[PDB]
Amino acid sequence: EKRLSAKKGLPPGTLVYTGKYREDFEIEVMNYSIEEFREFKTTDVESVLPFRDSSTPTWINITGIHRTDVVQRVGEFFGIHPLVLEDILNVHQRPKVEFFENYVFIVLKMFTYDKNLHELESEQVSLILTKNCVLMFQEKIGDVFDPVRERIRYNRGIIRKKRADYLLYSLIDALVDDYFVLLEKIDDEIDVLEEEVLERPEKETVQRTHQLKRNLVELRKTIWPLREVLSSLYRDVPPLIEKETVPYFRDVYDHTIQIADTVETFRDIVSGLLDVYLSSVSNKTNEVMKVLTIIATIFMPLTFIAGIYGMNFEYMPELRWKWGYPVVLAVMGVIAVIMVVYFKKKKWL
Amino acid sequence: EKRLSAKKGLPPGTLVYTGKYREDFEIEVMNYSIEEFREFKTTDVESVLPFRDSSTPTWINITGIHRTDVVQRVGEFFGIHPLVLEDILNVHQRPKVEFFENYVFIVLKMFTYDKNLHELESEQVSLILTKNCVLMFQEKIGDVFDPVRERIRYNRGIIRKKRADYLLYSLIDALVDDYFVLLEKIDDEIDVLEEEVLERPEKETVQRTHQLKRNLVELRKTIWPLREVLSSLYRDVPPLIEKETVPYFRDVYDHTIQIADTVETFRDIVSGLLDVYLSSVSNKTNEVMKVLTIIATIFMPLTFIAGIYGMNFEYMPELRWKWGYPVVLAVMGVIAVIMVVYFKKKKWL
Amino acid sequence: EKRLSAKKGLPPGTLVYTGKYREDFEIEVMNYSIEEFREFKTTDVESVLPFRDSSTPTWINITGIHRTDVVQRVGEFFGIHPLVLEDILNVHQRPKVEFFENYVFIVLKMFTYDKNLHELESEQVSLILTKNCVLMFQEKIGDVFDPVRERIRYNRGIIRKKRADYLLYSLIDALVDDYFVLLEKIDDEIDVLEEEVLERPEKETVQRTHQLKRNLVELRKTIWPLREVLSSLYRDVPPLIEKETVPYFRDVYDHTIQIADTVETFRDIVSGLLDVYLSSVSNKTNEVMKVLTIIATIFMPLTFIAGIYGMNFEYMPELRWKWGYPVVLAVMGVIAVIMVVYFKKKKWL
Amino acid sequence: EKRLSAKKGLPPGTLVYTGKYREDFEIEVMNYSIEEFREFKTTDVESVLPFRDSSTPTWINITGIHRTDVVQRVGEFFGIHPLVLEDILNVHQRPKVEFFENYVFIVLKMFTYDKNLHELESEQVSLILTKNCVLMFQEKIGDVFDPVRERIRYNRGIIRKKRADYLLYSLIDALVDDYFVLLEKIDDEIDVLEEEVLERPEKETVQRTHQLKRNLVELRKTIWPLREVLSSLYRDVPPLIEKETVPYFRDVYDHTIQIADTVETFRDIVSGLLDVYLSSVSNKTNEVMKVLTIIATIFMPLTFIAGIYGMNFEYMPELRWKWGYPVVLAVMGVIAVIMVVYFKKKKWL
Amino acid sequence: EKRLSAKKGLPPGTLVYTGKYREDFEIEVMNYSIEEFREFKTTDVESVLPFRDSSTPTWINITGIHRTDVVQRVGEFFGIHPLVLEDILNVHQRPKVEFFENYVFIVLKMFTYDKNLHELESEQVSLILTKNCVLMFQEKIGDVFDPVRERIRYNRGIIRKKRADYLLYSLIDALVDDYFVLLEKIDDEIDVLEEEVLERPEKETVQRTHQLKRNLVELRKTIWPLREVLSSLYRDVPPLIEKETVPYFRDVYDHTIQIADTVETFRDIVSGLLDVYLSSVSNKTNEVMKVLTIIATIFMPLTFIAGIYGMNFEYMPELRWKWGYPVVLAVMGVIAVIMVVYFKKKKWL
Ligand SMILES: [Mg+2]
Ligand SMILES: [Mg+2]
Ligand SMILES: [Mg+2]
Ligand SMILES: [Mg+2]
Ligand SMILES: [Mg+2]
Ligand SMILES: [Mg+2]
Ligand SMILES: [Mg+2]
Ligand SMILES: [Mg+2]
Ligand SMILES: [Mg+2]
Ligand SMILES: [Mg+2]
Ligand SMILES: [Mg+2]
Ligand SMILES: [Mg+2]
Ligand SMILES: [Mg+2]
Repeated sequence: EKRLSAKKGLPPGTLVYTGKYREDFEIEVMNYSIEEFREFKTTDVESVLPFRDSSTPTWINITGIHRTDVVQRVGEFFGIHPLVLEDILNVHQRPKVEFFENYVFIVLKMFTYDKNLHELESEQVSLILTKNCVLMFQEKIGDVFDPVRERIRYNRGIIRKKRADYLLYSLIDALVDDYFVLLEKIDDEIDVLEEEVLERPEKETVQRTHQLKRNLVELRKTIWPLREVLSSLYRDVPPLIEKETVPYFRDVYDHTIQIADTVETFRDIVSGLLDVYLSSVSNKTNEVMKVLTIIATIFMPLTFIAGIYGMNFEYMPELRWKWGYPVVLAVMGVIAVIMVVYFKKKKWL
Repeated sequence: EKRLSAKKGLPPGTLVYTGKYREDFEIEVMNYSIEEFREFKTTDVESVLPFRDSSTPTWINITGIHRTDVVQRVGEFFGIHPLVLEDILNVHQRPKVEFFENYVFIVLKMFTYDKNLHELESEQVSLILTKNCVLMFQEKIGDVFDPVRERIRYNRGIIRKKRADYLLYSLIDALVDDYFVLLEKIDDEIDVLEEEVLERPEKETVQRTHQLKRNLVELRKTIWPLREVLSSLYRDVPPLIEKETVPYFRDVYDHTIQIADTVETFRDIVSGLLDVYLSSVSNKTNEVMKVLTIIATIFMPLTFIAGIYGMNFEYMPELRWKWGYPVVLAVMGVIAVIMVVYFKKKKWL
Repeated sequence: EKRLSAKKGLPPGTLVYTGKYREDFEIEVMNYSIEEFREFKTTDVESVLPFRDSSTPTWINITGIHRTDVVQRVGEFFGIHPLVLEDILNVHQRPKVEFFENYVFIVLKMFTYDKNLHELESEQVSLILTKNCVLMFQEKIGDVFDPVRERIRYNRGIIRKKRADYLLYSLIDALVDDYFVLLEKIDDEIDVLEEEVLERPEKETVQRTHQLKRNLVELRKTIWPLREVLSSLYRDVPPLIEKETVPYFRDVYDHTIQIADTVETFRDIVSGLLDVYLSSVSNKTNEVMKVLTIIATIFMPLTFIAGIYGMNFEYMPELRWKWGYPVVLAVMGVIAVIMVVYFKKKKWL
Repeated sequence: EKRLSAKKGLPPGTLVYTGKYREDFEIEVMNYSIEEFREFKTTDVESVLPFRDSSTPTWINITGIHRTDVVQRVGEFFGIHPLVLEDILNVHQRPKVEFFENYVFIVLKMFTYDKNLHELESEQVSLILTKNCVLMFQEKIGDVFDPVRERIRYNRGIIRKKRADYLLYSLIDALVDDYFVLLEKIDDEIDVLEEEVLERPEKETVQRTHQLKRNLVELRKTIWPLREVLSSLYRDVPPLIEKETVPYFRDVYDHTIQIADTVETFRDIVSGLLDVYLSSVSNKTNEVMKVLTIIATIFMPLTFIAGIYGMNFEYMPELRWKWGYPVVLAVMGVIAVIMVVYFKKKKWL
Repeated sequence: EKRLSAKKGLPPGTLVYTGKYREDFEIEVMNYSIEEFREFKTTDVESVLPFRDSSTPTWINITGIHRTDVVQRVGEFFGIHPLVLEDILNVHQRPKVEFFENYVFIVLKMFTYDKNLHELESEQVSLILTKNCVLMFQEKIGDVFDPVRERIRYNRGIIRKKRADYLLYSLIDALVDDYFVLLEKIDDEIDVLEEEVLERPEKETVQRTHQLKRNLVELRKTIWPLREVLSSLYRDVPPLIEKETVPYFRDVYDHTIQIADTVETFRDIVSGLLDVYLSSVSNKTNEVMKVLTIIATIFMPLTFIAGIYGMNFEYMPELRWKWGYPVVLAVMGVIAVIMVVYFKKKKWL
């Protein structure tokens, strides 16, 4: 509900945060070299500026992108094009890669699937690589870049050795890796839903299926173009070093394909999943139909026979018929049996 | 209904307005430069002519395109090809871009979705960029170019600084932006329809679904080729300046993709939406089936038992059977219970 | 039925008319220049021959192509390849364009949809452009080229000025224009069928849908490759003048795309149209189910109660129970009400 | 059933016939020139060898390809690659074209649809064109190359004039032509099945549909890649003469497209054909539902009324009510009528 | 269940076995030349090292890839890139081909379908070709490379003559051949399932269909990209000899296409297979509906007639009507007959 993407009647240079989360704000900077390590959390937009010309690869984090003054001030000092800055403040946008002679701009989307409930939230994560610096813009607190920090903080891996271009890889690779966790959560919900559809189905089950299907399509709407997002990098990378950045992006490019294939795999399953429900229900009804019919067929005629001898008349042959009462109960028994014999037959005649 | 696109048995140079709205007519001209601003509304076709050679970027609006004399007179003075003029008067046509050495011709479509009713009207908007002049042809009064006027009128943005080629961007960008508003209106109708399908469904609901689906397909029929319309510009723009016009068209080209993706996203949802209805109805019927059966199964046999003792005979063992009347009422109670015990079982047997 | 396309066990040079209409035969020739106009109807195959070297653009019509002797004699004198002549006499063939150094061969298909009945007939129209001459081969009398004749006969348009290559455009454009008329006829049938499916559905409705769907697919089978047919011309035209023929073919090429899009638009509608019928029927059945159940549930138990006091016994407490007859009628009233109160509930439980 | 394609755990040079027909064996050779004609049937593999260097175009037929000794001996003397020979003995393989400097290898599939039964048999036909010689390998006796023989035997057509490369055309064209006969047989079965689905449907009808659909898909599995098979030839033909072989292959290449389009046309029809059956059945059930309900609604209440006066009591107001017996029969008549008046209403309420 | 692919928060150089089988470990080496043959089974990682520079083509087998120490030690000595080694230990990955100047890395997947149960296990098989050496990494004991060993062990075929590059072919060809065996197993299950759906359907049948469909999609998820896997080799092979390796890969490349076509063929069948079940069930219900209705229609009115004469009144015309009891039994007979005459009619009215 709500969250309407409009920004209508506005010039392209307009800077407006269209997101849900304008609650909190934070800036974090992690500068590093093979020798040293440093990091701090400030709300000052001025302190992060002189790091632009820093030779050492610097990782800049900006949370609470709702602050337009910060975005503009940062973009102006880095010479970032207004439209690029505008795309950042627009939380409703398809992930992409826009190459520039000065920098590289990339839009990405984080995801979080709720437990004991069916909902998929999405926080847009934009990043910019220029010189030795890498920006990162988010909405709320929390990310998947925590182990990236640790590997830098604890000097764990080659991430300390190589530059910010390889850091860019690590940041992307960390996010792409998170999608696998998301898929497994969704894959569980499918298996749970599959069971509910196959056996013991009930009300609201159809609703859950529609929820899953709709959420699954929206998921592909993000992941599917994300393939081209990484496909663009793998075959271009003009400022990035070919000797290092290229073969690593390849593995990430391999991941997003497997992820996209995994998503499309689910859509095919969920699509035919609803028909499975419909097939089961009709089968249940068909079973119930058999039950109702074999009853009404072995009583209604026998009920009618009782109604015959139930109706009073001036002339009744039963008084002249010895042992009529038992044989009437007996002849109905034969009728009851032969119908059952007539039943257990070959249906679909 | 009606609005049949025929114009059969006519030479290609024929100028005929095939639209619904021939009611009113208006011409508006907005000339501007970084120094000054001017605009007026006249019905004279002669007054707008000398603006052709105006160095300042001039925005020409022509409403009520039903007037063929105006279209021809304008096209002749601008040296516009007859077929191009013919395409304008044809309101039933797929949006496109036809490049020429003198000018650039673009067909576009406005939309308006009705509230408390399901209908999608479409007004074709054609425009031509030549020299420093930009034409715009419409059917009826009203447009999405009002903020474009204001930004020029109030000197708000870079639109005053740059030329008509950037104005072309602003005009297109203003229209493309309107589609987002249209989608949100439709997205609401889906959510409303989804609820009606999922819970408390009734008559005419299916009709609304068919209305939405049909209107949604027609929507894609316009938006889908509009992608190529802007894709053509982004990779060509021969007369337009590359230093400015190109990177701005890119953002618009990014918008139409997201819009087209948003539309196709809906089609997948609406497609399986009808099966959700069918799945629910069969489930309801299956529920009703269970109700009817468990009733007829616990009465018809007991009804038959009553018919037995209801039928009169010469020999009745009930008179020789002490307390037969209560035990008959009692033995039927056991039958009633064990069936319910037989019920609440595992269905789909 | 019938109309089997076989011609099996035959050499490629075989000339056999495989069409339904061998009834009548006619040859018409319309030669013209910017100065003069001439036309006549003869059955002589010799009189049309010397027009081959005529400098003036000549339009040759040959109706009743069943005459193999005429086709061969014409093809031989024009140096037309046997296979091309063979393709002409084959009425069952997909429309195409085969370029040659001497001429250009094009297969096209006319259509006529019947009113008050569902059927689509198709007459193959082949044409050949060589030098200043343009051939046209048909099956039966009647065509859409009547206004083409009039525009030439009355000197109406530029068709008199330009050559046979532009006449080729006019001939094609006249035929492509006819498809719009066909679509509108079909579009009406859809709207009529949609109404019948949405409201007041009955028997044979499904048959009409299957008829429409099947006829619609066959329609696309012709129109869809016809796109490439005109796409081939627009990007090649080796003998045709680029200064004139090319930009006009473009408009026709734009038409066939809109037509093909219009057809595919219908297929998507007709596809889900059948499910709408199925959805409505099940809803009707579900409604009928509710009616039947709420009846059997408020009578069968009350019927059983009557059967209790209907059954005769030696001991009846009713004689010792004052006002039993009214209170039995009263207690059943409560049962009848509470079930209705139990009804009007939330279904799909 | 059976016919399992395995040949597992075998080197690529293994020569094993995997077909069903190893019953009979035959070799036929038809050598010809514009002057003379000769043919004979021998079982000798040695007699066919010296024809390799024959200047005259020679047509070699080998039936009963189960004989591995013949295949190897022929392949060795012609210098044919082992894998090519292996592909021949493999009857389960997708049709293709493998170009070589010495020869051209083509896999093709014959078909035969049974009457009064639903089954599609397929015999793989492989052929090799080298020098002036053309090989042809089959499984069983019988083919579509009989008129090809006759046209050569009777010197009927240009097939006698041109070389084996044109003979290759004739052989292929003869086979491609056979598919049209196959389609017409299948097209009849569809029309017959359509009628059975539309009107008077019964048991086993669904089975026939599943048989047709499955057989239709397998048909496309052969014809669809056969398009590329001929598409490969039309755009390559390195050893074949361009002045003759190319334009003739074009017509065949046009045929296979029309055939493939005809097949895909059927799949779309057969797909929605099953839903037509389902739509009809539900409509029948809905009709039966109406019948059952309008009965139970006009009797069960009236039956209950009879049960009221059927139940015996100490106090009966009927004895004090004059003409009660007729008016009870009368008041039930009103109830019976008003329900029918209540019926014939607007359903789907 | 389980087998979650995560490895989150880890540097790219991390070596972790993500497979199910860490149970057993084995290394086997088969070195060979046209003169000699040798093989042995050791657990020593050092003994396999000096074979790297061996001129003779050497086949190295490593089972139980869970041992990370072996993988790293082998990769380091061969100069294998860490990411390549990482991909090996990742059992959840899409098959691919990554070319390098030193070697060629290929991921492949073995399969085993269970009998009397529906499940598809998959063991990833990775291999590396460098110099004259070919590595092969597996999870558990058992493979399809047994006949490959035998053909080498018994000097059976050309596999002994040619080098490891041709051995690479044999290894791949042996695996690709196994898929045919897998398909035949699945094809049987389809035919068995088809029968169960067409005739004598029951509970759990739908579940089996959903199992087959889901397993079939996952099967394509592996085989479909495997086409491009071999398509990459066939058109590149930089270190492999063109004179031998290329034409053999072609046959394998032809196999994987036929396999992929065979899989997609099944998906189309299985898709419409569920609707066949739904169509049959509704037909059964429709049959049961007819049975129930024709009963309730020929008794309920006759039951009501009995209730009339069953109801007691002060005035009964039956005593004044001679032979009323028989004629009541007679008039009901007429009603019973005419309804049956009314039945056996044209349904779907
Ligand atoms: Mg904007
Ligand atoms: Mg990897
Ligand atoms: Mg026109
Ligand atoms: Mg933007
Ligand atoms: Mg022919
Ligand atoms: Mg036009
Ligand atoms: Mg082999
Ligand atoms: Mg032909
Ligand atoms: Mg990693
Ligand atoms: Mg092979
Ligand atoms: Mg369906
Ligand atoms: Mg009674
Ligand atoms: Mg009684």
